Amino acid sequence: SAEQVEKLRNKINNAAVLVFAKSFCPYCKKVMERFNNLKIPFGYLDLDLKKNGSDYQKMLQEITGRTTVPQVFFRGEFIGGCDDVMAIDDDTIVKKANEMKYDYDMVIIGGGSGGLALAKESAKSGAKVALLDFVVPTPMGTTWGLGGTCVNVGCIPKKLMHQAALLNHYMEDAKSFGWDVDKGPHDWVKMVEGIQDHIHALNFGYRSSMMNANVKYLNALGEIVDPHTIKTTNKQGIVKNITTNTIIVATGERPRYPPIPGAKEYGITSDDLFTLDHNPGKTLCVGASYVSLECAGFLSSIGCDVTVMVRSIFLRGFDQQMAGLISDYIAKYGVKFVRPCVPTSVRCLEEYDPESGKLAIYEVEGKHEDGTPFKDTFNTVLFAVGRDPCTTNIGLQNVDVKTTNGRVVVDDEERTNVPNIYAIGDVSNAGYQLTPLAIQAGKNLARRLYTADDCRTDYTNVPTTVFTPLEYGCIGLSEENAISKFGEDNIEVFHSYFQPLEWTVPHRPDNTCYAKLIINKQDDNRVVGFHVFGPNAGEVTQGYAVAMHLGARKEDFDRTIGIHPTCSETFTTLRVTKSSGASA
Ligand SMILES: Cc1cc2nc3c(=O)[nH]c(=O)nc-3n(C[C@H](O)[C@H](O)[C@H](O)COP(=O)(O)OP(=O)(O)OC[C@H]3O[C@@H](n4cnc5c(N)ncnc54)[C@H](O)[C@@H]3O)c2cc1C
Ligand SMILES: [Au+]
Repeated sequence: SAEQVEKLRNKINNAAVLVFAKSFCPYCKKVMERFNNLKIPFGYLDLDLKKNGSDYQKMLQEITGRTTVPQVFFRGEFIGGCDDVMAIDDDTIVKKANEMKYDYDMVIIGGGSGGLALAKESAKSGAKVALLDFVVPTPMGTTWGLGGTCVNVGCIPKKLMHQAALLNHYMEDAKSFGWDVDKGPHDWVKMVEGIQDHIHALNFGYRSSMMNANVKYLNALGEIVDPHTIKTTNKQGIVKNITTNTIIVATGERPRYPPIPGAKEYGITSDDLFTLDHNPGKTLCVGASYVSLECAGFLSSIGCDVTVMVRSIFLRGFDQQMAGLISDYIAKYGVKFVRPCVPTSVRCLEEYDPESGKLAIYEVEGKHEDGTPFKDTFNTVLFAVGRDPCTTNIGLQNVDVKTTNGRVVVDDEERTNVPNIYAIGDVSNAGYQLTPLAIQAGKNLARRLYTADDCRTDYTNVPTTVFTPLEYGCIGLSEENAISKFGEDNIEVFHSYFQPLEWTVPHRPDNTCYAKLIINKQDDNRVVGFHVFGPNAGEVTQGYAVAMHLGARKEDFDRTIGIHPTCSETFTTLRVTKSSGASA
């Protein structure tokens, strides 16, 4: 109440056409059917499916002065109950439900994972919405279609290359299983065509979706001029201001290059790798982030001579034991590491020649800490250091939207310091930079803006997985972080090394695959961390995220019967602790 009433007023006004409803109520039917008949796009909320739905009933009477539902609004103007909507003509209602002020209800800057999702979901609940997306090309020249980082230049192409890499070992395994296989060379270009086919079908599918939902896809660069107007600047060079009630920033990030001679003019990044014409050849990856080690990982298994140059430690921010095991493995099966090193120069000794099939060579220099010098020669330098949020150049200075470390600061409804400017997915200072989280952020905001719902998105207990040659999934805290957060005295860690059955016949190292649970003994042996290293870590791990949201404890895993034979059953049977010292 009081504070709550005003929160609902604010949603009603900033919505479009909006019907408060109930399942078992007859009249709400009538109104909605009429709105469908006149192509009037709206967005309902069934108070019956809420359980704080009572508050709403009473809150709405504060606002409108009417007792029952249905209760209709046209962008903040109360239109009335059922008998009120019917007294307005077939022509003049359609007119009334379009009175706008602004060109759009929502303009979305960026058509990535989050933008696209926010966009489709808001149009479903009646908003007139514009989606800006423009891919500023890479220093090298590269560009892609609609869909964002994941679709074009991340998750999708990344996991496909990985699968190509995983098959390499699967074929070596198949001889143990009785198959006579020789297997031949790997043609890089044939892979990249079928990858780039799939990305093109997704480019198309997303463009199609926006079109079928009445989202105006504008292929142009957005920039804020003030809280209700953005400046669009298109492929040609044109300019064109458009107005809007709500602005959503959703511009993602881009690869960071370090500040050294040759970085931009001779290196490449993830943006370029997935669309490369030729074999990358003898390749060097600079950085120990997830992008670097995944890329390194699948290039090596594809045949390439990979070297990874690490500044200090691997996967800063992930559990350092597990990072250890990721690197160790990667290293056992071919990836050469150079550590600690940062590169200092990139210089071009030779040219690439399509006339007539033969790769460029670059001399890279580095300081080997103490330091001896580093100097070696590669065909590809791949910078996989970090990624920078896309917040310079969008006019954030004009509205003074607050930032930190470059990320747009936001509250728990994804809103900035200026109350009609929201930000979602990677640019925000909420959460891990992941696609499903960009998506859900946006799906839920759509429902708050244009159905007046209170559903917020939960940024705790987020699962993640790194697709290294052997995969690492994790939820919750690292061991170090749980330790330092809850105290050494209050955490027990359960662990076990094990072997998938699928590896016993092919004689691949035993006790490499590994599982640990982090336990906060003080809070009823709550699971506060989950870590798995092995094949299909992503699958193994997804389901335990739900159990964690429901507050799983150790006894909750042990009462669960396992599935056999599976890698994931090991979590139902864990006994050895780290404090015991017993071998795992
Ligand atoms: C190599 C790699 C692998 C990854 N793998 C995974 C994975 O396996 N799983 C996972 O969950 N996540 C993964 N991620 C993260 C995931 O890709 C991102 O979390 C997700 O793409 C973010 O979506 P977004 O909508 O916030 O940003 P983006 O998808 O990047 O959306 C931003 C879009 O806006 C455009 N844009 C920027 N500025 C403007 C402007 N001013 N006007 C108009 N348009 C603009 C950009 O060109 C881009 O198309 C990976 C990322 C990388 C780099
Ligand atoms: Au396993």
